[PDB]
Amino acid sequence: SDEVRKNLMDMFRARQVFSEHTWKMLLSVCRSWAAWCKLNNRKWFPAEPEDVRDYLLYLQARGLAVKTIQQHLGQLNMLHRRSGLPRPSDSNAVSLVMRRIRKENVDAGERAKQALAFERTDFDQVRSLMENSDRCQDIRNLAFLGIAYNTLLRIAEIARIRVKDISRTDGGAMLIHIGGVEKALSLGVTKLVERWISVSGVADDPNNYLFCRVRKNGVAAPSATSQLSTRALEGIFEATHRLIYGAKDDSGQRYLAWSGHSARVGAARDMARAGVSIPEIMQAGGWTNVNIVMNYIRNLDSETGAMVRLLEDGD
Amino acid sequence: SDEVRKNLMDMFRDRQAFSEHTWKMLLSVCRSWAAWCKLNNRKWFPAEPEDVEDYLLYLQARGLAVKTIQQHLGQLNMLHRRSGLPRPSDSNAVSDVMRDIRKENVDAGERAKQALAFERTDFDQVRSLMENSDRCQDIRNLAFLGIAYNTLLRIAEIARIRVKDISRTDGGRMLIHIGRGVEKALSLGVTKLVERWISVSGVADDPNNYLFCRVRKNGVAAPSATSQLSTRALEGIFEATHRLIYGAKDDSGQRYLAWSGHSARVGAARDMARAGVSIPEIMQAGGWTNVNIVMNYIRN
DNA sequence: GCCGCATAACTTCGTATAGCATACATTATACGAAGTTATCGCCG
DNA sequence: CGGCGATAACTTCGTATAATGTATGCTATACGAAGTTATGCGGC
Repeated sequence: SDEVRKNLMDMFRARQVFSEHTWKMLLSVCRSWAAWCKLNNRKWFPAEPEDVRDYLLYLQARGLAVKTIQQHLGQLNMLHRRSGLPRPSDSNAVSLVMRRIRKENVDAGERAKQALAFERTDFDQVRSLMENSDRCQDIRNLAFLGIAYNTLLRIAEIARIRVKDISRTDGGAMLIHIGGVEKALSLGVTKLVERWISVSGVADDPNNYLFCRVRKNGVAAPSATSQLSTRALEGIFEATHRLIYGAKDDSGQRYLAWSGHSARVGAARDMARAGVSIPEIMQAGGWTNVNIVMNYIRNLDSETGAMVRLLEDGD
Repeated sequence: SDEVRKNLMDMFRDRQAFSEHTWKMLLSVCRSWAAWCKLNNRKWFPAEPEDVEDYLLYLQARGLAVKTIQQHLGQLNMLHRRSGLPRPSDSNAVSDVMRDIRKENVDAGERAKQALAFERTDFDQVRSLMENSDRCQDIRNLAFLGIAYNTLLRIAEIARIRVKDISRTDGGRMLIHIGRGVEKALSLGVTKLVERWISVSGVADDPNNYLFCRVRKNGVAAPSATSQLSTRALEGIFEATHRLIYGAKDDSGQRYLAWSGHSARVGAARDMARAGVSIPEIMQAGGWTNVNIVMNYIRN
């Protein structure tokens, strides 16, 4: 440990700093390698292409997702470059191994996984159910869900939202500007969020964040700083899935329940089935032209084939 | 030439997989390079970045398309790689020249050219013209075209099609499963057309056998249990019919002076775009991944 | 009115996995041409 | 009379140009889990 700690501090003395995810993951990798390499009683710091290859094949016996391994290799080349060692690990052995394990895993026919959608029908059902709720937590949560299903923001960005951002206007319509884009909230959900705001008294200071901690007492306490409890919001999605359905399946699989994506996905598919003009959608999404969108669209019934009819028809 | 044969067989040593197209084009690039390099009396096998520079300058003096010059560069990289030599031609000079000549070529403002469209209206016209025709080879060609405009594929895909592929159903509708795959449907009038072809020809009694097989100047057809690779001949059909609706080609020698294998697919695509409907599901049925090319079929 | 200590909400960590902009690597097309084939023409 | 001439109807080849694909350097995320706080629920 102290070896990697020291080496990473010596790198940090270059005063380059990664993303926190980046640096985290990097250190994790360094741990993993040094531990396996010591287990094989090989020098942990200086790599060897046959030792790296053996490691890689050990990982393949571990059954890891190829992408992971690839990521490992990337990390290693990164370390070389930024250490000033040969950025590429010796490509013949490395690339031949990569090609082998790539093709061998592709031959499994495995898929890049997709989060389950959250439907508009589910949203309407949970609205009908929770609208009866007197619990301010339930009011807040339904308001949050309505906001999400309108705006489809990044979860961290909806967590970022701060009362100085928010404005509302005729009909009770509400508008929120963020770095710089303003999005509009439709009248009924402006009234719902007003109910939340007024009942909680949360964030009377516009510095303060719209959603704030609520104790088991049922008491909100405002915060002048972000709670960042995105894991808690994910727990909300779990709870609501565990309300419309039971607990998660015992398979230990991912995507066994709704996730912060799932609403985004759902509304995207809803717009696709509505068939509204595509560039409109992409502009509203702030979105690069992306076949991801079409992988959404991919999962839809539209296969009418009318041209056979029109050929037979039209006469 | 035999020197080039020896040289390329030598480098072909350390054999590795290619498409036949890829190996053909590789060998053609090697021909061009070896001829040029011998003309320059330079070492044929080892590269030098100043030699690559001079070669590229010569290719620019020939005014070849920058895409093809780049492709040659690519091929050179390839041969280094697979022979075990350094992939990159020394990048800073190479890249700088690349960029500069790229800019200079884009400064020409040239267009991506597009094949001559074909319409339902054209189909109607040619059908009205040829429906009187007794020649079974004409019935063959027309049946072929009516399928193509129903299905709008690669020419290779339609070539593959085998009588075992084909079935027909209620209303006399006919369905064909193709690729790994998709089943497509044939509209009634062209069903009757293709049935006339099949019944008159007697072709492919075994469903192994292909729907279209050779004709003879005798006015005779010979069935084939094997793919005949008609496709170039099918292009000849497209050209012949173009030379029926019009005279000979212009002497400009340009591409897209007449209908091409694209022409039916692109045509029906624009037809649907003018119908203005079903964008994603029709793109699905044609199998395109979303691309600006689709837009420039649609754009007008 | 203090000790016990709970459920709950929340922080942090681990690791297995998913996004994506770009350069340049792999496959196909469009075309003019040479070369085939076997079948009929038909001399006198 | 049946040869070669000529053909239809076809195939293999060489040229130049595009369409198609992906992996690379950097980012963020899904789900379990231990651990944390805390104050309020329970007793006498």
